[PDB]
Amino acid sequence: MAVKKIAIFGATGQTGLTTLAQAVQAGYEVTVLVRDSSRLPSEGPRPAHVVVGDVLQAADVDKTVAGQDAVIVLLGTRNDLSPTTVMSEGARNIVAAMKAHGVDKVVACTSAFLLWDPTKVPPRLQAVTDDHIRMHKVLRESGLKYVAVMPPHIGDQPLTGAYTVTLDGRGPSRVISKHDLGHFMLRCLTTDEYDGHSTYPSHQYQ
Amino acid sequence: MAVKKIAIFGATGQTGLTTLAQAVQAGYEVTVLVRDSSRLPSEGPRPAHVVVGDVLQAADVDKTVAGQDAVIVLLGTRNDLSPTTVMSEGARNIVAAMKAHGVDKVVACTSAFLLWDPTKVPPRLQAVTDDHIRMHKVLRESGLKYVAVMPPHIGDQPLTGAYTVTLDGRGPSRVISKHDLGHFMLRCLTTDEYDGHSTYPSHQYQ
Ligand SMILES: NC(=O)c1ccc[n+]([C@@H]2O[C@H](COP(=O)([O-])OP(=O)(O)OC[C@H]3O[C@@H](n4cnc5c(N)ncnc54)[C@H](OP(=O)(O)O)[C@@H]3O)[C@@H](O)[C@H]2O)c1
Ligand SMILES: NC(=O)c1ccc[n+]([C@@H]2O[C@H](COP(=O)([O-])OP(=O)(O)OC[C@H]3O[C@@H](n4cnc5c(N)ncnc54)[C@H](OP(=O)(O)O)[C@@H]3O)[C@@H](O)[C@H]2O)c1
Ligand SMILES: Cc1c(Nc2ncccc2C(=O)O)cccc1C(F)(F)F
Ligand SMILES: Cc1c(Nc2ncccc2C(=O)O)cccc1C(F)(F)F
Repeated sequence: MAVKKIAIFGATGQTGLTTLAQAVQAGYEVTVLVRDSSRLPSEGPRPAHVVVGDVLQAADVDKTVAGQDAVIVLLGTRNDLSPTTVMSEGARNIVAAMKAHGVDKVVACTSAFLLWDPTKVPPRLQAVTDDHIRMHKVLRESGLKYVAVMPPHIGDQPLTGAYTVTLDGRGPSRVISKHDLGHFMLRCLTTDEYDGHSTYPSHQYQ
Repeated sequence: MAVKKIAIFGATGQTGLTTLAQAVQAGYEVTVLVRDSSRLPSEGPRPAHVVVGDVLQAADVDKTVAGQDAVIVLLGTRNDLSPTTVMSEGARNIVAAMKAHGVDKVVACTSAFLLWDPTKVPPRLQAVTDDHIRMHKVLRESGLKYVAVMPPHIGDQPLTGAYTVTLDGRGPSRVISKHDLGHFMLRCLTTDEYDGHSTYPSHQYQ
């Protein structure tokens, strides 16, 4: 089940950047889909392959997923306060391409709001949560090996590797470092214990 | 006074009103952003400039921050404990305005709960705290000269100017008077020793 080639979607984001950096240092052959190349830092850890394109364009997604061993999805639309379907339409383009190229493993990040009561969502975050739910459906109904990662507040604490993962629930803390989050994303490429589960990562920092 | 023009956000609120009163008394030229339905009281001290608008509108925050030397943030939700992003989104707008207009100094109020063990946050206060956490992260990673003011319970005790300021930890009492809290927000304008630090003002009133 060895995973060497991965595609990262959302590589230029807050979590994406440290996931990409960790993935490149751990030996992964990384393909990233970016809309603008000047957002990848020109120093240190760089991906092996850059596809310049858009996750809503099925051609770009197919070019990105071709010949991978697994996909990591760290898509976000931080700015959208009103109904939005970019992530879920991106998931559809990813699901379809995974199927046409025979890639069976996807690890995708939504949010811990999908595990807590709906009344916990702040009004201005309801649209992205609604599309998070829509993307979770696309991936769950796809048949693929899909690890759902639903993190709480994403912090800037240093990497620890010591976080807890509670399977289909909510655990001790309400924070995961972006570094620890990307670590867990990459850890999910090395096991099947989270396949078809919802994972909540959190850790007590200092 | 090097600092003489300041914007106060949340000047109509419980701490903001006494902070506005002390700032005018101390000779500051104060600009306030007020929501249309909630103007400052009739008999109260008059600021030098009033912008009517909303902290969620980037245009109104830009109008308020332009031409200022420094910014004080005392936004809140009154006694409304509902999930919100008004403080974090507003801080996002304040951060953008300050960078555009060349304002560096922002003194912003979140809460002592960002210094304490997260397991101790009372569940009734977690939603508002989750936004203080979002707001603090916005301001922390802004790169601006940001004083994180993290008070415990806000009381109605007198202005003393004799409170303790604890750096990057919990202090010796669990209360600060709204008047002392506002005194400290203004004290932070006259010194750079707290820039980049978290600050916990507390006092014993007797
Ligand atoms: N902030 C939190 O505390 C928190 C908590 C729980 C869950 N989450 C969720 O976790 C996920 C990742 O979080 P994050 O903050 O790391 O994301 P982020 O910083 O907002 O980055 C979003 C990524 O998705 C890319 N993207 C957006 N639309 C795209 C499109 N049409 N085509 C290609 N790429 C696109 C972005 O590319 P560009 O650089 O071009 O924009 C970027 O790389 C998000 O969905 C977020 O809602 C966040
Ligand atoms: N024991 C405590 O009370 C305590 C302890 C620790 C920390 N804190 C936190 O300290 C901060 C200040 O506390 P406080 O009691 O002085 O505040 P407050 O009385 O709740 O006042 C909130 C201020 O922010 C304004 N505001 C709210 N939404 C706005 C919007 N969209 N646009 C523009 N202005 C808006 C409000 O204006 P309007 O008049 O229009 O409403 C008001 O002036 C709060 O964030 C609070 O959560 C409180
Ligand atoms: C901030 C955020 C979140 N945040 C959370 N999600 C789950 C649990 C806790 C939180 C939190 O913020 O504490 C979720 C989706 C999108 C967004 C963003 F960046 F777009 F605004
Ligand atoms: C009361 C409150 C607090 N309270 C505290 N915060 C920090 C430390 C101690 C306390 C306390 O009151 O014991 C925090 C945020 C918002 C709110 C409010 F007014 F909106 F309800």
